[PDB]
Amino acid sequence: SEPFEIVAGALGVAGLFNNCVACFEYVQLGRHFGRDYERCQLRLDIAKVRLSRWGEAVQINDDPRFHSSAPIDKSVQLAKSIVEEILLLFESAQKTSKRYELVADQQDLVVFEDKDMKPIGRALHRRLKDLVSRRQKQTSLAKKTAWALYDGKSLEKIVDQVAGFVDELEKAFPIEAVCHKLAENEIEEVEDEASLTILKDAAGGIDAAMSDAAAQKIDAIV
Amino acid sequence: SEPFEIVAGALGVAGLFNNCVACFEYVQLGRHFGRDYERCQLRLDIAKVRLSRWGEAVQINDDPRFHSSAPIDKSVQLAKSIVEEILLLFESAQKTSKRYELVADQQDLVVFEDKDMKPIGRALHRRLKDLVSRRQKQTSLAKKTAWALYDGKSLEKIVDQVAGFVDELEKAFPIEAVCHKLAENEIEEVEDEASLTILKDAAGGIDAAMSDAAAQKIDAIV
Ligand SMILES: [Cl-]
Ligand SMILES: [Cl-]
Ligand SMILES: [Cl-]
Ligand SMILES: [Cl-]
Repeated sequence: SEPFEIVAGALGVAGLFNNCVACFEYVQLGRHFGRDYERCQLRLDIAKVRLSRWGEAVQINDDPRFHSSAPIDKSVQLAKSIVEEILLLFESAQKTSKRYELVADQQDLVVFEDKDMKPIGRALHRRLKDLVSRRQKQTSLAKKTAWALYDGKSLEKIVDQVAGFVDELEKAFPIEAVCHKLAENEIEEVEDEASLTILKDAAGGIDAAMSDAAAQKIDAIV
Repeated sequence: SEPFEIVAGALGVAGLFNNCVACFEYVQLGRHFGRDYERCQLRLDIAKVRLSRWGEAVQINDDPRFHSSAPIDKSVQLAKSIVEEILLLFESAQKTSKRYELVADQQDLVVFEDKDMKPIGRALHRRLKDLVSRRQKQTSLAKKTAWALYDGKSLEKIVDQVAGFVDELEKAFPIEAVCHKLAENEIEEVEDEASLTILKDAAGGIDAAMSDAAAQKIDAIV
């Protein structure tokens, strides 16, 4: 119910955006994900990075238009609506999850911890988390509470909708080139093909810029 | 907008539900729908009927569990969550519609009126509206404001999710037999094959009870 409270407040785009990004931190994945755990965790991580990349490109913390409750500029009004919609998406996912916990038995309520990931997925996950931590202006934000995604549909919906919403966000601002360069910089630290191939597969359908940067880099060996 | 403010209140399942049903009333469809206008309108109508049928079956206005702000029975808690989620869905739809109006040309913003409907579609639409109007508790609710669906995906989202949520609603309550008898009563005034054919097509995928009730009628005269 926290995302709902945030949307009910008087934040500008920047405050709403920073709450969107922080929403990703304490989502857990149910044991149901099985062997798809790593890719699904990374698709969540990628959706987050995508959001962080836009904020960076648009200089969210330095553009005064993003700091008012009532923006005038159409692009910024669009951005505000989109970022509110992302929060509503997390709110609704938390509701679905709550309905599941109400009816399920203890066996179906087991979740993965970060240590459960394969070593390569684990390492990409750390790299993707740290990358947005650098970008994210430091937390005034109150801590959020942990909750779990228990089925694939729920995760797909977040990851797919966030990605579409960032597409809309990028469309509204003159940041086409900046975002592609940023995607290139994000990936300069991963050298081995194994990690690049896992990244490109998880980025499929949700981050064309990361997918292109990874596909181009795998040729710097093959 | 309004749906968010409704969810932010202190209503019980009954108040929230009645607001869900009232949300359908002032949805407009943009001229984009073309030949598909009639069917898409009826699919919205059917999702509304679907919702009203559950309320009638469960005696939404008479069962006092549906009046508490903090219900105790798990099934009623489930119902409250779903009904809140339907309101959130309408609120996102309105946000998407506002983003469209902010950027669209004047010609892109023309909407159908009910009188633009072809005769058999028109008649079926009056019928479905009349049916839920007499089911619905006399409105003390404040009047909501008109807004438009400008593309098919926005409409499909509402129709598919509401149908899916009424499924979850029906599972939470011992009302299997009741909803079937109710679906039969809805269709026994419409007699012509041409109307039942168009009705059944529109009900496909979203209301199986109505689909069968229309199927037994067309088979009775063929
Ligand atoms: Cl702010
Ligand atoms: Cl502004
Ligand atoms: Cl879930
Ligand atoms: Cl109530």
